[PDB]
Amino acid sequence: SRAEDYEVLYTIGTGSYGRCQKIRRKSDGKILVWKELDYGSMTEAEKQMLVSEVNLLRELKHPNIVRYYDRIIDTLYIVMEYCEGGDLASVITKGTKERQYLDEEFVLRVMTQLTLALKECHRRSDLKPANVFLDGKQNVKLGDFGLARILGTPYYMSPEQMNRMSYNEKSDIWSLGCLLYELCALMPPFTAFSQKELAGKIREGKFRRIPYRYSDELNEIITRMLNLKDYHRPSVEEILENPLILEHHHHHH
Ligand SMILES: CNC(=O)c1c(C)[nH]c(/C=C2\C(=O)Nc3ccc(Cl)cc32)c1C
Repeated sequence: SRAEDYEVLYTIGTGSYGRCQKIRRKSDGKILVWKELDYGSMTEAEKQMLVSEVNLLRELKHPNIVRYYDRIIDTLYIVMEYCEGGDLASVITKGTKERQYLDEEFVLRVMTQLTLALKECHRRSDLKPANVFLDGKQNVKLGDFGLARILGTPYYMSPEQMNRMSYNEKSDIWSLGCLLYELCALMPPFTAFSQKELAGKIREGKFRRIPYRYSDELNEIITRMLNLKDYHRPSVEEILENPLILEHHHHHH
């Protein structure tokens, strides 16, 4: 409701949208974040979209989706859950930098927890590592797609989107496979110097196996999600039935 109820601790990041800050709530010392957005420069036509988007973010309370808390108008402040471990893109960047592949156990947590985020998203009815967040307790959280909207280049561009087919939930499984693959290989499954060259790679359907430190079973599941035919990809339910996925891979709060 009011910005005087929150103590600004520090700036986490910045962008063309505005600023991301870590904040402590005066109520009960709750550590959260806000996105600081200047609307003063925008037209009403863009303001009609933005207001419709802030309220749409109020809908999903889920352990594996970043949680909305509050909105303030002063500048617009969108008050979100704090994710101590930051985003997945930085984890990948750090892996590359330190020459260190991620533990299979971490990859299984991401797979389990994002698949559950997707199960929920699909019930309501762009999975990039930059839009996936980690708390301090091994939990994985999907960023609100509506939040990311208001805030070969694509790589995760499913054959359906490409072949001008309408979107389906199996397209999200494809994007999940690309993310989990990149998490294992520290590179996306398909890469090229042009977008039409990227399209050629994706449609051919071929990629390197994930590093040999990952089990045959993990490799099998990622590979399955990267099938060209949407009907050969596993459903959310089929993914979670996988023997690899255990209680300890789920959220714990
Ligand atoms: C290097 N990045 C960080 O350390 C980092 C940290 C500690 N938190 C974040 C990001 C978020 C964070 O902590 N809460 C969030 C809620 C929504 C969105 Cl879109 C992002 C965040 C980031 C990117």
